[PDB]
Amino acid sequence: AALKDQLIHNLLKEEHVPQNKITVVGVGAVGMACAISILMKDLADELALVDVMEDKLKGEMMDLQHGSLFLRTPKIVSGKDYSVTANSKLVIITAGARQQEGESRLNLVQRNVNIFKFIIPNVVKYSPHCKLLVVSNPVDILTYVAWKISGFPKNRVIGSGCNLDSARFRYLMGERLGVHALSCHGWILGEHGDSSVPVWSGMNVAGVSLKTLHPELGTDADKEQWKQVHKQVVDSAYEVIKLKGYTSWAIGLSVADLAESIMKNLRRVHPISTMIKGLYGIKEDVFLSVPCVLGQNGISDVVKVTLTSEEEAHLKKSADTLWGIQKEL
Amino acid sequence: ALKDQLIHNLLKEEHVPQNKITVVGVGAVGMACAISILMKDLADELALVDVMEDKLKGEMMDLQHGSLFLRTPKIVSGKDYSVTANSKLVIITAGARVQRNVNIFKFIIPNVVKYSPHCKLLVVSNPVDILTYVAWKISGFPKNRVIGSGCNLDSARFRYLMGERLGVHALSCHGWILGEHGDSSVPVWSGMNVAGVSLKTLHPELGTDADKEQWKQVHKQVVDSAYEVIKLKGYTSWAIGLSVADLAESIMKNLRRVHPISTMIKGLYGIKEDVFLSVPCVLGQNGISDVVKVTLTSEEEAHLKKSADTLWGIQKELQF
Amino acid sequence: ALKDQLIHNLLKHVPQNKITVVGVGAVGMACAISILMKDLADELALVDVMEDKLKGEMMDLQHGSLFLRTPKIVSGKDYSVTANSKLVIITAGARQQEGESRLNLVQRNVNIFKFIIPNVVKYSPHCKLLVVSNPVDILTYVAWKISGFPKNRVIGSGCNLDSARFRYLMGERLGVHALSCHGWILGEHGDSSVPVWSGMNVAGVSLKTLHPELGTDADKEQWKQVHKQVVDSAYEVIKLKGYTSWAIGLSVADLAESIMKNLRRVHPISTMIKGLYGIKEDVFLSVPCVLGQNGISDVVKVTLTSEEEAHLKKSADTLWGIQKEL
Amino acid sequence: AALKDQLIHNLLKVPQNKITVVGVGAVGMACAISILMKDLADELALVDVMEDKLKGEMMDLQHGSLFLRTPKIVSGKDYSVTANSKLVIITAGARQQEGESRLNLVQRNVNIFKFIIPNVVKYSPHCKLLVVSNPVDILTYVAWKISGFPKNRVIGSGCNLDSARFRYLMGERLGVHALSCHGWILGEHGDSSVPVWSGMNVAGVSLKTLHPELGTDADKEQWKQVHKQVVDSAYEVIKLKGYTSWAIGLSVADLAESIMKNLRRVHPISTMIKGLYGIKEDVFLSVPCVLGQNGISDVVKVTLTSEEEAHLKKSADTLWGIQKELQF
Ligand SMILES: NC(=O)C1=CN([C@@H]2O[C@H](COP(=O)(O)OP(=O)(O)OC[C@H]3O[C@@H](n4cnc5c(N)ncnc54)[C@H](O)[C@@H]3O)[C@@H](O)[C@H]2O)CC=C1
Ligand SMILES: NC(=O)C1=CN([C@@H]2O[C@H](COP(=O)(O)OP(=O)(O)OC[C@H]3O[C@@H](n4cnc5c(N)ncnc54)[C@H](O)[C@@H]3O)[C@@H](O)[C@H]2O)CC=C1
Ligand SMILES: NC(=O)C1=CN([C@@H]2O[C@H](COP(=O)(O)OP(=O)(O)OC[C@H]3O[C@@H](n4cnc5c(N)ncnc54)[C@H](O)[C@@H]3O)[C@@H](O)[C@H]2O)CC=C1
Ligand SMILES: NC(=O)C1=CN([C@@H]2O[C@H](COP(=O)(O)OP(=O)(O)OC[C@H]3O[C@@H](n4cnc5c(N)ncnc54)[C@H](O)[C@@H]3O)[C@@H](O)[C@H]2O)CC=C1
Repeated sequence: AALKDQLIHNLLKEEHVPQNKITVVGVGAVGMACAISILMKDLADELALVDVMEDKLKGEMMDLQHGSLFLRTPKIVSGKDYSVTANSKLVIITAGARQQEGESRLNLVQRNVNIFKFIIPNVVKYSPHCKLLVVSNPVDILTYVAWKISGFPKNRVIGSGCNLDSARFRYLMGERLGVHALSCHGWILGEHGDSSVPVWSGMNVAGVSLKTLHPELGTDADKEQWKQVHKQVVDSAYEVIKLKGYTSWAIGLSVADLAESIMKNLRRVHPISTMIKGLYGIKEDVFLSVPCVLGQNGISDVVKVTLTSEEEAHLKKSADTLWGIQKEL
Repeated sequence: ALKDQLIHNLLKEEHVPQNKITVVGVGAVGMACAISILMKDLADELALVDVMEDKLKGEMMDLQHGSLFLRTPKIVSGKDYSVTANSKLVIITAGARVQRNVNIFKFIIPNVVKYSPHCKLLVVSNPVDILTYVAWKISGFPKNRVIGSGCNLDSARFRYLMGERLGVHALSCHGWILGEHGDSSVPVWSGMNVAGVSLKTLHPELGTDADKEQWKQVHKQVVDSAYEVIKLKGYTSWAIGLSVADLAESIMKNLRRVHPISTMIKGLYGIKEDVFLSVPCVLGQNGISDVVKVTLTSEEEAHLKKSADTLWGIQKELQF
Repeated sequence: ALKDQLIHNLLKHVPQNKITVVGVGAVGMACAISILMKDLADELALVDVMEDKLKGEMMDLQHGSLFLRTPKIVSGKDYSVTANSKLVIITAGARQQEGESRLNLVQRNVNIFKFIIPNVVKYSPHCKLLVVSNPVDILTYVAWKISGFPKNRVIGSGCNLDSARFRYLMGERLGVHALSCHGWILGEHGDSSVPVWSGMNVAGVSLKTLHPELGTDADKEQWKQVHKQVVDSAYEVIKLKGYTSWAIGLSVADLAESIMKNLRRVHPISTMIKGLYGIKEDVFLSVPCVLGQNGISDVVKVTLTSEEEAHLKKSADTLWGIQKEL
Repeated sequence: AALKDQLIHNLLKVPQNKITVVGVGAVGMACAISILMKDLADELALVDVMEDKLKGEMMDLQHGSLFLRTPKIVSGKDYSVTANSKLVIITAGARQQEGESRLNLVQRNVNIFKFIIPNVVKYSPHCKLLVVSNPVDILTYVAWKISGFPKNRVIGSGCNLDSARFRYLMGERLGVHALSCHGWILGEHGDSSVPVWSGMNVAGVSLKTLHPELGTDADKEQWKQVHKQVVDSAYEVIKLKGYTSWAIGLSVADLAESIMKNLRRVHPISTMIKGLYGIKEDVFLSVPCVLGQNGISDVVKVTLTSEEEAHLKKSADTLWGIQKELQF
């Protein structure tokens, strides 16, 4: 008989019920950066990949499968049909058009809204209890779209948002100050995009307020021009796009950070995109980034940041920008 | 200045990296190696080198933007190999995708060796066995410090495929692909086992044409795998990145694990020429310190001699 | 109230990857710290009868929360804290005095299991039960009979540790890491364990092929003394520090990892072997088992020499002799 | 030939990331297991005066080698096993109160450090020295004076665990993970430590701005009792289980990670603070310190109230007072 039966006595007929399954929609540059970061952080016991082109999809799956010896995720699967995503805890959406050199994320909206009308109903059919983590751009507006299409409560529809902007800001802050980004605390809120809002009043190392030490922090009168650090954050993706054509590694690591807080129910605070109506002075159904408590139920809580009136005004302008696109959909 | 208002410096520090790694070539393979090494915390400094200077700065910046999520505090890049100085390990992934990559290595290797005279050289560029030889000749390093990624990946693929057929994890499926990376590689059917159970003793037709289960086709699938993935997505990157990081881990942590990697094998296995082939090698902080002597069948042994002769035939035609 | 000034609550907790440890002694806490540092659980629950020591171990772990990724640690003498565990690890009971056989602990620990196990089942009726308490093979059988669980879900830590010890000693003799030295110790976790000399190999190279007298009394290199060292290891360490903890901690966390991540790795662990290897009784002992999210789904059929086979049926005989009395 | 030579052809005839733990008690072995499970070392050495216990602990760890990525674990009462360590962690000594000030009791652990520290220096002269034994601020000073090391290479664990406990307690009250709560306990380890109310925050939101009574007796939420609770937590755990081990071991492994990976994270740890914060004596107090491969290279200058400043100055004076009476 077969070698497998010569070698192995089967004791147990098992139907596969996945316990810690994550799906990545889209095996482009971002989706595969998300995939490898999730795999190398041991967050899922099953990873499912979905996309619309079957060759690319099978190719990426096999390339990951070939490294199984080096991973601790035993089941990696893929298909064009969303049945392969069934019963995911977390579904990460990365499908969509990306920026050309110099193009605004907001110029992607018509193309990717239409894509979400195809994707989101399919996701929700097969993982009705999942958390949705939207990465595709413009991420704030597409989290809104995923919310309206899915019918999920707002705690379960999350945009990757400014987790990455805040990481970029902290890295640049640490380079100037000579400490690790981990030890530099500062928050970028609002749109993941040109209208993001640096919260100068909250920046600190070891609880020492930087704006107290350096009162011109964040103003145009500042001899050190710390405002150009936030400008570098705004410009960073256009700079990397100009240089290598796209961005991938940093967002993949940022998404895997968020995925860890969800899958392990850490209730860590992250600046991510959520439905902010009734807070921070905002009256419309806009999604933008504020500090959110993130765990196994998604966003359970929002932190109420004490913005200066000018920081509050920048945040309102960010909301108004997003609502100006949102109202046309 | 905010820095001085906030921080009182108590010590003048010279940057002397203690666990530095360099990756040469930031293509699909090099960046897969880079992200794997970063996510395994194997270096305190990562250096990147390429000739495409825009691509190089963009890749470096993209990794840097993820520092908050990593525990590698310094990531640097440049076309000038001064950025690679004092690396413990230098990984070569540059090149087309033989004579084209020899000509490249003629510029790369002397630059690497100038700035990190004591490093281990890990060659991934293809054809990996021939270019490890080239790197060895050009560097002047002793053979323990020149390593080809070789059949480490081939063996991982083999173990994945064996596991999917047997219903167990690749980790629990043991099997060795030796010799040349790619077409002429050698599946050592006699060593294949789960839990120390010899699959060839259990299933005597293992590895033969008369095998009703066609296990020989699993080797063909390993041989063919890079071509099938290239046909489907255009190149391979993730599996090789992870296997290079596995090697890097054994080197950086002095683990003395056994891997099937490409080493200068003259004087062993009946081989009489200066060729690099994969055999099981003990890998640690001095590179390859010891070679395991596998008991090969008479024509497993003949097949491995054929690879030697094949590789030697190409090496004789090299200009450098 | 500061919390409400700081935090707008949006949303009114079922743990998804919970692990319980019963017995927060030397072994239990080694298992706990090892599982915590491997990020295998989203909730860890601890149970003991000594309520003060229980609360103190819990608090000491909790104080390290900043450095961990397991956000909830709970404890109590009441087993309600353990509800909805995927995995429950039994490390409670009497341990060996210097020179004492593990089999001598059986009467005391059967008694203890009679209260423990029904309370575990009560709160986590679908968990996998990983028994560590000694004698581990007989107590896995006991846990199975008391719990009513199917055999796939009652696991004894068994010879995972013996084989790890064996591979460390082999690697030290061969100059390579334990990971690259392969070798299986089967049967009783104790004096009657069985080294499978025919499977010991590096890179698929059988040592017995180079050295057919390996492991036998005719071996000038005395490789049989390596197995003796494995047999004696627990006794030597008890004599030296009074107990063993760290290695079994790590071995249990290895097993936990295969279970919690559904790895289907093969481990030498204690299972109901009736009708394999020629055995006709309800004995538990270690053979190579495929370990995943449903526990033990498959057993590898190892081909033993006649002597290895005889030694395993003697190990089997030595057990059961005790089981039948209970 | 021998089996090994039949199997393996030797082709080729100094550890790079070695760590030593001195004292294999409750604290020392928690440090060891945490450091092993974080893959920070290529070699781990253990030293104690109890030779049986030492061999037993070493063997127990070795038996777990298969499950680790640290390939060499060594032990001995002779310090030759510690040679070439990057980091040496001192956990040896009598168990004593965090703030212990009584001279007879202090001097007992000073005497132990007189035997340990020169032997540590003998074999790892370039190491960083990490002192955990109590009283930690005084014994870090003693280790510095006996070792002859520059101050950047002598580190007291100080208030590093205190601040982690404080962040745990903050998170339990606020419903977030300790990682997302920020707060700093500084100064002299023990009853005299200084909770810096001004820096406590979540997401950069100052709790003291939202709750101006934070840290006063009139505060109806009694946040000042959270500091008392930190200061008393070790004693409460001792009362319950007889000693403490797991949290300190984790916090020491976190420091070691910063050192071994050259991370330059900021930790509240005890450093030779003369010349800063108005302090004029050779004392060790916890301040936010940048910790990397060369130890403590930089300190954050925290803006303190006049009273917080006075507290630190008085800690300096009383530590210096004790130190003057020590014999070594
Ligand atoms: N911080 C953030 O939120 C960032 C989000 N990014 C966005 O991520 C998305 C994907 O970027 P990349 O992966 O680099 O792009 P890519 O070109 O590499 O891949 C596009 C992906 O969308 C998938 N897709 C599915 N359906 C369609 C469709 N009808 N048309 C086009 N594509 C489809 C496509 O098959 C492919 O998987 C873009 O919207 C980017 O703007 C880019 C980087 C970071
Ligand atoms: N198992 C193995 O050994 C494998 C080896 N592989 C080989 O890896 C190599 C690279 O593959 P890819 O990454 O996909 O190719 P790629 O085209 O993505 O990247 C090649 C990189 O080399 C760079 N390069 C070229 N010349 C120089 C130079 N003189 N100095 C520095 N950099 C230079 C080039 O700019 C480019 O960024 C090829 O030889 C592949 O065949 C492919 C995958 C597996
Ligand atoms: N490889 C293996 O299988 C290993 C098995 N070991 C066994 O592990 C068990 C415990 O060893 P140690 O931790 O060192 O002993 P320990 O004395 O340190 O702890 C035992 C713990 O069990 C607790 N306990 C006793 N009765 C109950 C009860 N009814 N309910 C809950 N808890 C209870 C007891 O209070 C104590 O905290 C012994 O049976 C050992 O023989 C020791 C090491 C290896
Ligand atoms: N938060 C902190 O900073 C903590 C510091 N702690 C202190 O850490 C120290 C040790 O505590 P425990 O581990 O619980 O005590 P322990 O009694 O369990 O271990 C102390 C060890 O030091 C060893 N020892 C004594 N003298 C020497 C010597 N000359 N050379 C080598 N070894 C020696 C002793 O043999 C013993 O193995 C005490 O000073 C404690 O008060 C306790 C816990 C936390």
